[PDB]
Amino acid sequence: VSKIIDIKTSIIKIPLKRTFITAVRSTNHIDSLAVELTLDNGVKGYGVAPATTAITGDTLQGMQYIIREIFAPVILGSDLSDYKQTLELAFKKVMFNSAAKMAIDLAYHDLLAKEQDISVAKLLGAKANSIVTDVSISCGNVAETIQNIQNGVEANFTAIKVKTGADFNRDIQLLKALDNEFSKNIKFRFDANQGWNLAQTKQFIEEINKYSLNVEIIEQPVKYYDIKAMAEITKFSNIPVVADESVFDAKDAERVIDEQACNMINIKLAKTGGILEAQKIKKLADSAGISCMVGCMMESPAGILATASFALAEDITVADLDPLDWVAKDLYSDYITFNEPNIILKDNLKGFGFNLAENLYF
Amino acid sequence: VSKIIDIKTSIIKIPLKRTFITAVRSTNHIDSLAVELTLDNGVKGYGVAPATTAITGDTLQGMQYIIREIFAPVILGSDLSDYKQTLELAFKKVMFNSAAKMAIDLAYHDLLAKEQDISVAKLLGAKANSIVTDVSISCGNVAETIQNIQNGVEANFTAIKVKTGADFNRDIQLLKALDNEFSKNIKFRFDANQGWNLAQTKQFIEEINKYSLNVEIIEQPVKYYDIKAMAEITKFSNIPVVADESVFDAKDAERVIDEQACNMINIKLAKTGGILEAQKIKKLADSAGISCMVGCMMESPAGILATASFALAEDITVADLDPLDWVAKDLYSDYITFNEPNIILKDNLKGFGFNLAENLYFQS
Ligand SMILES: [Mg+2]
Repeated sequence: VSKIIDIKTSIIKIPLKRTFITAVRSTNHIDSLAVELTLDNGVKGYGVAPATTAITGDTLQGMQYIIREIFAPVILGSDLSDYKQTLELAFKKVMFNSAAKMAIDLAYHDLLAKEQDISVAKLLGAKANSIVTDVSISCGNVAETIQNIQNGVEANFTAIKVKTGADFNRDIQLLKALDNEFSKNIKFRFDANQGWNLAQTKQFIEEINKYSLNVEIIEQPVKYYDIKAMAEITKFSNIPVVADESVFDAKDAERVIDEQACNMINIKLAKTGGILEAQKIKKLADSAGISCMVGCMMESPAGILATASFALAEDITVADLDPLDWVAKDLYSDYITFNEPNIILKDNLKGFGFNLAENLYF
Repeated sequence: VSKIIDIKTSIIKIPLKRTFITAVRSTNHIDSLAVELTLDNGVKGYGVAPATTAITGDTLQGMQYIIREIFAPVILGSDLSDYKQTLELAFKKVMFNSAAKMAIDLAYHDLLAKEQDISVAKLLGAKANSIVTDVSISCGNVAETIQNIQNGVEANFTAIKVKTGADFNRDIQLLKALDNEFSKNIKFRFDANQGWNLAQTKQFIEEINKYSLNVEIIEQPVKYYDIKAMAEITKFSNIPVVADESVFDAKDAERVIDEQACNMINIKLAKTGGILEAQKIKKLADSAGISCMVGCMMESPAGILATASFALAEDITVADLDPLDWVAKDLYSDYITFNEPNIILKDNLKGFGFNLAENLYFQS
């Protein structure tokens, strides 16, 4: 019986090819915390999670403390086979900090897979190796946005995630410009990230229907907590409505299902606190006839790999996984081939297929 | 026109006189972060918040980074009178971490009051200087529990918060012992810290009604997110039901009001992220005809003083403010007179009156 006898953490910063700007921040790098779990048979397993403070409230410094001083005492000396119980015991000691939980859950899955000499994708039941991602377009003036999208199409992406919600007038005018520069072979996914009110959302949808556009989803149009507005928009809309920030965990999923507040849930491991909780959401959604997609934070290729592994195992084909496009290929080329827009897992990896050698050891 | 020109912090660790055990956890100490804001006229203002990771998710290390690296750039160089906009812009950059926000909000209030040469309680509009607190009692076996309550009664406490929810069979058996040992001049408040399920909560309330006990409240019997069960319990119970972990902020308050999920809200500054958000909750609760009490984490006397100042200004008279009873008197005696069970603000203090720089070394 294998027991976890050591836990290490390491901060990893990855430079971005271009400046990444959000509603609250501008940055040139990804902040991640990595965790290493060591079994008493020598096998090591790894998980890596982002510190996206504005979204999940995680900080590198908080995650490090939580894992070292709170999770570690519960985990150390425990049997690997008891992982579900161990994780439940550990996570109940910490409210929020879902990214810290993600790191730990991933490292456990890496161990489980390595103990069976298979990939995590295989452990989770995946057979297919490949998933299509959209390309993500930051907010901007109409002109530069049209150009960004054109660059995306020229790069072979046919699904375009267009961020909205910063400037409603801009969002409205964009639709005319889209209808004029693009055909139905381009699929649009809008994410307002909470930036619209109820009336604005309805209007934006109405505006869409005035044109000829292929629009797959409207994502998180209103505040994460306004579930009534989400339900009303879902009912009103002829386009699938996606809950993202409205759903972190399984109990959030239960609420949006009960209140009929979306057609589809955007699962992100950094919100769920890893694979176990993400599986619970997918199960609830399946039973409710609610679809799931996967998404991510601006995060390391390791996080992308874990997310793709989960999605392949769960028959989730809709993915917003673009951060691979923001970093140097040699970071992920050992486990992933990105032939846009296809994210393809490499053959025969044990566990996830990445190691921390450069960061931990060299 | 005063500008904030520096922001510094210090960790505070306080030992407890006895072990604090709830359904959620057990501890012998308080970890807090203090923050100091310095105005360009040399006036300094202070806030202190607990790191209760199992409840708010805050950690000293996370709070430290958020305050110094995230909030600070927004705050530094800004005019004190711009505090509302500045806090709104800063807090938008951080999901959760409500205790970090509490520390900053309190420091701002300390400055606002000091600049007017008054106390924070005066600034907020308080008339009264005194509020009565219960004393709270750790989970434990019946005999130990009875002894702890007896200690509290001998200390002049007549309102007794009994922690439950760790062991349901123990909780049921305890009711018999309370009925045997105490009169109706002792008022009980039960707090399960989410530890019971729906069936158990109904059974406990039924059990209470088999005895002769003065029972004032049943607090957070079930999981913070099971609002349906909270509503069912609220509708079932003849005893007021208090939402604690179910309500952090104003939008949480809106939900439990809308769903009739409690009769009373337990406001804590460590959940609200400070006084500004707590004021918003009180206002919503008043409009809904819902009562409020104030509460705290097991936290430093500075947070108690801040919370008492708020309660006094808001006409909130029900309080679970006991941490003063768990720590050395000399930690608070500069700013508070605790004549048990009365928390009394001292006269003529400017701002809160914490006096933190005397005992702590602040660093940017
Ligand atoms: Mg989104």
